[PDB]
Amino acid sequence: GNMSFVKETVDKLLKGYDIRLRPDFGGPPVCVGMNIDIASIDMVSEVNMDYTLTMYFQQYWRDKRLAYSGIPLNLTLDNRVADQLWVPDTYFLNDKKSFVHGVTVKNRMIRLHPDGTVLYGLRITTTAACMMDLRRYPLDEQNCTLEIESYGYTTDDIEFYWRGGDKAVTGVERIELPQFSIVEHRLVSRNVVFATGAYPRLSLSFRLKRNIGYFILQTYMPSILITILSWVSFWINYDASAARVALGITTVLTMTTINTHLRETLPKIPYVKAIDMYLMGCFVFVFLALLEYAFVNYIFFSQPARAAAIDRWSRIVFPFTFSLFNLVYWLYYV
Amino acid sequence: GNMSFVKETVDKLLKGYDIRLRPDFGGPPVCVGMNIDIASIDMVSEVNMDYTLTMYFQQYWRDKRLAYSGIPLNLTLDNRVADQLWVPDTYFLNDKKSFVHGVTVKNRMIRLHPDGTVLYGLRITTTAACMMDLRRYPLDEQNCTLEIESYGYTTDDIEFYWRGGDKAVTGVERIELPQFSIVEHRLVSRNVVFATGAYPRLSLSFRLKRNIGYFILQTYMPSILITILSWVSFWINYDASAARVALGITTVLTMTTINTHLRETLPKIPYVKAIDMYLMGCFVFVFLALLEYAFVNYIFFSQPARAAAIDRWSRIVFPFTFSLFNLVYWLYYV
Amino acid sequence: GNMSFVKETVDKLLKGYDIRLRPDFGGPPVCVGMNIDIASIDMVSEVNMDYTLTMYFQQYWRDKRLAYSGIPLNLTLDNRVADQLWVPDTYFLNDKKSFVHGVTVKNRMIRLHPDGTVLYGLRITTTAACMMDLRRYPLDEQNCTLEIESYGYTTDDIEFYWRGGDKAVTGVERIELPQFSIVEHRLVSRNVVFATGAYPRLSLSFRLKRNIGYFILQTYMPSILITILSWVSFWINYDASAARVALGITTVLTMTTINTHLRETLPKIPYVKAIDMYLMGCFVFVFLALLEYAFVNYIFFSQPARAAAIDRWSRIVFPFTFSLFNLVYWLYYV
Amino acid sequence: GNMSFVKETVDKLLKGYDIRLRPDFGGPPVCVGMNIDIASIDMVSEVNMDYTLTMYFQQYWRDKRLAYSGIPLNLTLDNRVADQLWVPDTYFLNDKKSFVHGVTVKNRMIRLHPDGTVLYGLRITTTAACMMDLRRYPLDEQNCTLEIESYGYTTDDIEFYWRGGDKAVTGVERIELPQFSIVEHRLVSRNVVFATGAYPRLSLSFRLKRNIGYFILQTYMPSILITILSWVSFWINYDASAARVALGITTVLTMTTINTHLRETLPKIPYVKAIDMYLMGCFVFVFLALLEYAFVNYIFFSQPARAAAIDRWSRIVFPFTFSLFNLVYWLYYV
Amino acid sequence: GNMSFVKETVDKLLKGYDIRLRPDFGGPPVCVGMNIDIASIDMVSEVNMDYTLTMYFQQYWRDKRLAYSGIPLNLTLDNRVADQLWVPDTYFLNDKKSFVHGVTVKNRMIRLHPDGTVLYGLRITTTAACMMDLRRYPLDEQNCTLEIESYGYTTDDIEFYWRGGDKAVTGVERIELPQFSIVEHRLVSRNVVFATGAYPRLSLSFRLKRNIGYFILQTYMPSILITILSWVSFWINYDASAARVALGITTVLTMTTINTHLRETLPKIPYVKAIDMYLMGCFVFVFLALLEYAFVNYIFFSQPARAAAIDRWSRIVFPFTFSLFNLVYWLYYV
Ligand SMILES: *[C@@H]1O[C@H](CO)[C@@H](O[C@@H]2O[C@H](CO)[C@@H](O[C@@H]3O[C@H](CO[C@H]4O[C@H](CO)[C@@H](O)[C@H](O)[C@@H]4O)[C@@H](O)[C@H](O[C@H]4O[C@H](CO)[C@@H](O)[C@H](O)[C@@H]4O)[C@@H]3O)[C@H](O)[C@H]2NC(C)=O)[C@H](O)[C@H]1NC(C)=O
Ligand SMILES: *[C@@H]1O[C@H](CO)[C@@H](O[C@@H]2O[C@H](CO)[C@@H](O[C@@H]3O[C@H](CO[C@H]4O[C@H](CO)[C@@H](O)[C@H](O)[C@@H]4O)[C@@H](O)[C@H](O[C@H]4O[C@H](CO)[C@@H](O)[C@H](O)[C@@H]4O)[C@@H]3O)[C@H](O)[C@H]2NC(C)=O)[C@H](O)[C@H]1NC(C)=O
Ligand SMILES: *[C@@H]1O[C@H](CO)[C@@H](O[C@@H]2O[C@H](CO)[C@@H](O[C@@H]3O[C@H](CO[C@H]4O[C@H](CO)[C@@H](O)[C@H](O)[C@@H]4O)[C@@H](O)[C@H](O[C@H]4O[C@H](CO)[C@@H](O)[C@H](O)[C@@H]4O)[C@@H]3O)[C@H](O)[C@H]2NC(C)=O)[C@H](O)[C@H]1NC(C)=O
Ligand SMILES: *[C@@H]1O[C@H](CO)[C@@H](O[C@@H]2O[C@H](CO)[C@@H](O[C@@H]3O[C@H](CO[C@H]4O[C@H](CO)[C@@H](O)[C@H](O)[C@@H]4O)[C@@H](O)[C@H](O[C@H]4O[C@H](CO)[C@@H](O)[C@H](O)[C@@H]4O)[C@@H]3O)[C@H](O)[C@H]2NC(C)=O)[C@H](O)[C@H]1NC(C)=O
Ligand SMILES: *[C@@H]1O[C@H](CO)[C@@H](O[C@@H]2O[C@H](CO)[C@@H](O[C@@H]3O[C@H](CO[C@H]4O[C@H](CO)[C@@H](O)[C@H](O)[C@@H]4O)[C@@H](O)[C@H](O[C@H]4O[C@H](CO)[C@@H](O)[C@H](O)[C@@H]4O)[C@@H]3O)[C@H](O)[C@H]2NC(C)=O)[C@H](O)[C@H]1NC(C)=O
Ligand SMILES: *[C@@H]1O[C@H](CO)[C@@H](O)[C@H](O)[C@H]1NC(C)=O
Ligand SMILES: *[C@@H]1O[C@H](CO)[C@@H](O)[C@H](O)[C@H]1NC(C)=O
Ligand SMILES: *[C@@H]1O[C@H](CO)[C@@H](O)[C@H](O)[C@H]1NC(C)=O
Ligand SMILES: *[C@@H]1O[C@H](CO)[C@@H](O)[C@H](O)[C@H]1NC(C)=O
Ligand SMILES: NCCc1c[nH]cn1
Ligand SMILES: [Cl-]
Ligand SMILES: [Cl-]
Ligand SMILES: [Cl-]
Ligand SMILES: [Cl-]
Ligand SMILES: [Cl-]
Repeated sequence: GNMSFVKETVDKLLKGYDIRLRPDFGGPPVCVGMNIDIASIDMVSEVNMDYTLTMYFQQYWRDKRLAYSGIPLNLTLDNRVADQLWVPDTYFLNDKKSFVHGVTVKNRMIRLHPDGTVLYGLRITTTAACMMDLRRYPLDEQNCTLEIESYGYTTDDIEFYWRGGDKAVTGVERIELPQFSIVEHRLVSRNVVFATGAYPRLSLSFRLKRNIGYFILQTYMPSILITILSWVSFWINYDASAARVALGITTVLTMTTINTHLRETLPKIPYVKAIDMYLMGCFVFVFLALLEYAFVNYIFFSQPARAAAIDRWSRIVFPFTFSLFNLVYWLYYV
Repeated sequence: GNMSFVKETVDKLLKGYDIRLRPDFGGPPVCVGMNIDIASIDMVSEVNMDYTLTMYFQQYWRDKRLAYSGIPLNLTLDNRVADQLWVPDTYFLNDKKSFVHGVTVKNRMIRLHPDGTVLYGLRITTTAACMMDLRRYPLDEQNCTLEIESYGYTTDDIEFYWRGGDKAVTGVERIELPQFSIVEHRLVSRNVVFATGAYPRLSLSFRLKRNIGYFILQTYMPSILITILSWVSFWINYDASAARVALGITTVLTMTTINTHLRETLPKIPYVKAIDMYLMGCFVFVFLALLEYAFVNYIFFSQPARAAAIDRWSRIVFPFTFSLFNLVYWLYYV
Repeated sequence: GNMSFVKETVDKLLKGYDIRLRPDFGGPPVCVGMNIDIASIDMVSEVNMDYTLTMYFQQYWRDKRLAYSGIPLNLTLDNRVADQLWVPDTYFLNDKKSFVHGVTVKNRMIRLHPDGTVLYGLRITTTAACMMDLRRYPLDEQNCTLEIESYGYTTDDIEFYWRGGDKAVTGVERIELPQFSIVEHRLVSRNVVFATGAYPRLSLSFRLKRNIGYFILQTYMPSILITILSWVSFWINYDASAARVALGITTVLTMTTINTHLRETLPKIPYVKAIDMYLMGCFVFVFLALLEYAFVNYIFFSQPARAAAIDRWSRIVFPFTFSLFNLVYWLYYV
Repeated sequence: GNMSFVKETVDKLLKGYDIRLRPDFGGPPVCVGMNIDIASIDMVSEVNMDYTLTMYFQQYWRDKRLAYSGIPLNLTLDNRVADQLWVPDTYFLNDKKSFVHGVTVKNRMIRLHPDGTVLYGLRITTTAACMMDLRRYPLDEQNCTLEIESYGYTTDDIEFYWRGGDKAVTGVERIELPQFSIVEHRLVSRNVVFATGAYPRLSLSFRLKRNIGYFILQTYMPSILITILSWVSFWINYDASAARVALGITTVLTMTTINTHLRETLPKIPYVKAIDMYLMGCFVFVFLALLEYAFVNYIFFSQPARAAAIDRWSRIVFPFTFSLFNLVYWLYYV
Repeated sequence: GNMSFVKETVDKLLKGYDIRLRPDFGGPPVCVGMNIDIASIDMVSEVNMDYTLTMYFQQYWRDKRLAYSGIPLNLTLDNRVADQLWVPDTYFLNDKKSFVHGVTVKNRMIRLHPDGTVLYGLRITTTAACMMDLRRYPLDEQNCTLEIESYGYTTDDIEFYWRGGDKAVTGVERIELPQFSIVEHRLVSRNVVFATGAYPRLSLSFRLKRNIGYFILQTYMPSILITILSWVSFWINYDASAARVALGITTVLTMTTINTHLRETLPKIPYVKAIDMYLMGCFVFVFLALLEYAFVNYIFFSQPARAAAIDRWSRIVFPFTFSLFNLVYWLYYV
């Protein structure tokens, strides 16, 4: 109630305070318990091999230099006072661009407790790198991790743990990814040894499964229908050479245009993927259909009966071979 | 009139002032009344699932430490003095990137009143996230919200309300969205409970209806005309096999090119939409027209009368089936 | 000549100076005269509905607290001293992103005069929003404004005027817009009333006329030539069904490809424009040509004379109808 | 050797130093000699009409307030001391975005000399605007300038010169532009008069010649080959109406696709260029070939001899007319 | 254990400390040993001719002014104390945009040792320029270097060396480039002479070999198959003029579309590359096939036997010539 007394207490707490020294400097390591409240996952980029994540990152520790008596209340201070206190050098190992929101003020919270306990909250949007294995794209399953580490202090000076256990990270169920579904999330705590010593490490891992309905409707069905249209030329009478030539070469042209526009629309992934293999298979099928028609046209004059036999064998074989190819493709990747 | 007296009064106000402590610290919560004057909505991005908004955000509260007597005037101070005063830790829950304009100076206003009242104005451009359900795109209706919350202080330390009631937010009628029309806007005040306690919450919601004229003129009419051109082959005499083959396969090629270029131009939305369903329906219709012509050509030699009957039945059926499909599509999504 | 005396004078000027108080605080409003020297207009974006502008913005006012005697010279001070003086809270009403150049130093100039006059110059690159009516695009004429306002001070505390009258803004004739020509520029001074009072307002308006030669050469001529090629099928003998079918459907395909690629290249404007109407007209013309050929082919067997009559009527009508359409289009939009 | 003595000397130099006053304030202007060591030219953008340049910019001047005695050595100080010294208000007239590199520290160098001489070095990446005349693109030759000026000080307070004469700017020969070759570079020194007085001006001009091999291989050869393929129809027998119709209309389609994709790939330049004229000429040639074939087909029945004469005249004329067009094009632009 | 004693020792160390003076100022140069722990290589851009690299950059030196006694421990201080100490002016010669990560705090580490030794660690993401010779693209091998230099201090004031020898740079084996494989990395130490004297220089060079499987599957195979389809017309009977004309011109159209879409997808490299040469060769082959068919069609009437001989010679020659072209191409670039 008396703001002058509270100001005197805070000034006494900050009088002689050395921000350059960690709590219990030269003694036992200071334990920092961390919790994450995930607000959203903005995007998951395959081209950049990363994902954007917005979260409330809260750190919990104890500094006996900040213990105060006579006030039976928790002191929620202005965020600017965080510039006058020691804070852990927590950073994200795999991030590429991170920032703290600063509207209207810096998205930062400092709460002090009578026993010297400090709660330090930040709102962070971080773009964390995620190496994605896109061999099975778009039927792939990815695993993206956020790594939390101390930068300068070793395990002799600081220790990390998930405050609250498996419930340390919340808001995962509220994540709305249009293209992915979060199968599972895991929390890991360990120590990692580098040339400068052992450092604490926390890990938050998500497992994402990609949705396939959009790719099925927009990437596979046109190719299947173009392959069927390529088959259509088999039932066309072989006397109409111009009609069958036009049909085959125009199916080839449609397949080429579809492949090029899909490659333009699909993420710029410079290695072989499942959808690329399927498109190549469809292109090879239409190419073989055109070659078969060419052979039939060439051998028609010498022996029309053999040409008709080849035509009917193509009618009975091409759908069967394509069905076998599709069965192999959809059993290998599923 | 006497600037020395005003300077003395301001120095006395700021002498002993503790920015780390909220007004009435340890007592009743400080009530903050907020008003928004929307200048513009820059863009609404479906790919990024967000919208950019520029506004004048004004906060109104009372700090008895700033009460001054002897000056029967309101003191409009330089914005820099805002760095020497306590301000609410107001932030936007769903924003992704926000900034305060700083040309020529920081777009900030501090006005003091004799009773200790503080008016604090900012000009903020914020990119607020908006989860959009694009199943009915481009006939969709969206609801985008701006959430305002206190970051560190709970409801025991601060309370939010819309100053002016339903007239707290102005400038909505002046918003000029080229692709959307603002059907309605709503103001909500409530409290939200998290693990750290209850926090005040204000919500400003807009309901947007997308315009359809551009999509009708540029996305549906070409598909309808290509479907009609596919129908055209039915009246063409079946003796000209090459002509009908070329017409059908070229209609298929035009449909594929139109679909690919629309997908390139349309926002990168990785799930099924209404326009995708319409394009797939048109593609299926032209595919079925080509298949019907192939069947007629195959059965023409064995029984020309049956081929002619199938041709005339196609003439009478394909427009009817397409009309039924269009009626179902335009009654389901409207 | 004596730098020690000048330093003493400047220190005396800045001794007891209160930056939180405007000149003549509590008295008459301080008049600020503004001049703009436009260096360039970087770009004019229709998609973003804005324009980038680089300028030298100079403010002129009087502060009696800075009046000095004994030095018969104007004091051009280091720009950093601007952080120790009161400056107007001038901002741009319609800007979206503005910055002051800072290489090698902050592009800022402070000049003091013996009578207390202050000249304050900045080099500002501002992206000002401009709502563009693109119904007549690319034959449109736009009007883009830059609005200058005081943020916190009302008309009782500050007044704005164009220093130099109509010659306040210079460098307009030197602006080199590749796609636009500046027809006129205007200067407006007024007062605008908001809920917090009346504020001064300056307005600098440009009228831009878009160049049409690029669009005429690259957007209209291909469509006209494709329409003529569609007409070409009328003179082709109707016995060659395959040739006319191929010509018509390939003209349709070329028109579709041209329209799609123009839409990709043209700015992403989500409403109807003049060029879209012209492209739709050309597409409708080629569609009607193909339909007419189909009708002629259908009725050729029953009555060849009527088919020939329809063919010659098409020959005499289609160019005439297209000429009427072009005349209406080029008289409506010009 | 004695760091305490050096620290005492530096403190004495900075004791009573007024950064707000230029050297020899109120007397003769301070002469600043400038040298540039160009590290690279990152890019030259026609769409943005600018070029990115990284350089070491060194300024040389004399400040008698910094003269020190007793130390027969040059004092290379930490860059942070530059914040405690007067520096020229040097800026780039035509730049759009410039910054000083700040990793690991700010890329800044301060060197003091016993006679008060100051050497001040910065590493600056500046995007300087360059108005490019693209009428002769891609056979164009451009001239891009970097302008250096004092912002606040006139010629009565500061003077600029190129330290070292024509050898002031180095590293030009090491510039590796993939698309341009630096024909020449020039240094200019002058004074420019504005409403606020006369200001010193330095200018560094580069003359760039664009390479043509990529455009010759990828932009002209396909058009020439498509024109030859259009000519091919002349030797095809006129009895095959379908074959010649298909060849002509497909050459037109290929030309349209090539033009559209080149326009997409080429920089977004909204006015007529040489390559656009060449593409239009090729398109007109194929259009005229198709029209000639149509006329031959129309007049074939009435008088086959005249049709054959027109066909052979086309065979002998079209290559000749195209050769004349190419000769005019390659003599006008070379 | 006693934090007050440690604070007293640190204050004594920083009392009288001059950050403007290097260690051993006026004496022997200070030796700085540098180590790099590469975390990742984000991207390698051919269009921008650069590569993004994230690393832990650690500098090791000795400052006798920071030597402390009585504490038999290494002092890991808060990163902010780095603003109160002298640090080397280390910068990257070829970088374009670099930054130090600042979440949650600035990614910076200061460790002091009793003998005055300072370890200074930063986490830096730098976009270093790399001039790439893309004549053999996509079969090219590149060499990208990171150059480390002192900005202001010469070799008389500072010396650089790789601390740990060839093991100074770690984490190279963990680099996961989707499109490149790191063949080798090298460390170089030398001195470079400029007009201002001799400066130390460290160099970290990577040799990258581009993967070819994606280009083989997606860029060469379609062209080869289209060339084979162009050959297909040779076996087609020459009586069907329309069929062969359509096949040849549609193969030309497919080749043009493939080339244009590859150019759109491929990096914007404005000079000749190997893949461009291969595409031009395939286009020339299909063009020659169409020309040969045209010649056969022209000479068929006068002498069918010669036309058949030319057709069979084309059948036996075109695959052979294409095989020779492919052998030359794949032996020249491999
Ligand atoms: C995405 O991919 C990452 C890997 O790249 C996965 O991360 C791994 O997750 C597993 C758990 O699913 C981790 O395994 C566990 O590690 C714990 C930590 O081990 C360290 O610390 C202990 C001391 O506390 C040391 O002894 C040890 O050497 C390590 O230094 C262990 O404590 C766990 O052991 C417990 O469970 C196992 C069974 O799982 C029992 O057998 C044990 O007795 C004990 O009860 C366990 O081994 C693994 O370390 C993680 N790897 C990395 C690199 O972080 C993500 O899980 C994955 N994403 C998803 C969604 O799965
Ligand atoms: C976009 O979508 C959002 C939701 O995602 C919509 O937001 C909802 O808007 C409605 C109003 O249209 C809100 O409903 C109202 O909430 C008020 C607040 O309730 C809180 O506080 C009270 C105490 O003050 C608590 O008791 C309560 O549990 C909550 O914690 C209520 O006060 C309102 O009740 C009043 O009106 C109703 C009728 O509407 C009466 O029955 C009541 O008696 C009373 O008079 C009301 O319930 C809702 O809370 C909002 N949801 C969220 C999540 O914010 C947007 O409206 C939508 N956009 C548009 C344009 O509609
Ligand atoms: C782009 O579009 C904008 C509008 O969106 C145009 O801006 C308008 O420009 C016109 C001038 O061309 C302005 O009209 C003038 O306004 C002056 C200011 O009026 C205010 O202040 C006075 C007191 O000084 C008040 O009485 C008044 O109510 C306003 O608050 C007037 O002083 C002018 O009047 C003078 O000229 C008129 C004739 O034009 C005479 O009849 C009068 O007697 C008097 O001599 C005049 O009315 C208009 O205000 C501007 N509008 C806005 C919103 O700024 C741009 O011009 C346009 N771009 C281009 C290139 O034209
Ligand atoms: C890209 O384009 C720019 C222009 O947009 C070119 O810049 C011009 O470069 C020429 C030189 O090639 C400049 O001409 C020279 O200007 C000097 C400066 O003149 C100013 O200062 C003097 C006093 O010192 C005043 O008298 C004068 O009025 C100016 O204010 C002159 O000193 C030069 O004169 C000398 O050479 C000429 C012959 O060239 C002799 O006749 C004279 O007697 C004397 O010896 C000369 O006139 C020109 O000023 C530049 N223009 C601008 C706007 O900067 C770039 O050169 C071009 N890029 C390339 C690569 O060429
Ligand atoms: C990418 O491309 C760059 C060049 O652009 C390559 O960098 C070169 O790497 C080679 C090593 O592979 C360097 O050659 C070595 O330079 C050392 C430094 O020389 C300087 O300093 C010495 C004094 O210490 C001076 O005498 C000398 O004049 C230089 O100023 C030498 O010490 C090395 O010599 C040793 O090895 C050679 C054999 O290699 C022996 O003959 C010598 O006796 C001695 O033992 C050696 O010459 C070269 O300097 C680098 N060039 C540049 C510009 O940095 C990268 O290697 C390449 N990338 C990859 C992966 O290879
Ligand atoms: C509030 O605390 C101050 C500082 O200790 C003290 O001087 C003052 O008397 C207190 N107020 C009351 C009402 O006791
Ligand atoms: C310059 O001014 C200072 C301060 O007033 C004074 O002490 C000094 O004597 C003056 N110099 C001369 C030459 O008068
Ligand atoms: C170094 O300079 C300081 C300051 O002048 C002085 O006190 C000290 O004695 C000098 N050192 C020596 C060895 O003379
Ligand atoms: C810790 O160091 C301080 C400062 O030297 C000293 O006053 C204090 O007595 C020390 N503590 C102990 C337990 O000796
Ligand atoms: N122009 C004063 C600030 C403002 C405008 N609208 C609302 N607030
Ligand atoms: Cl932000
Ligand atoms: Cl801004
Ligand atoms: Cl800048
Ligand atoms: Cl940088
Ligand atoms: Cl970062």
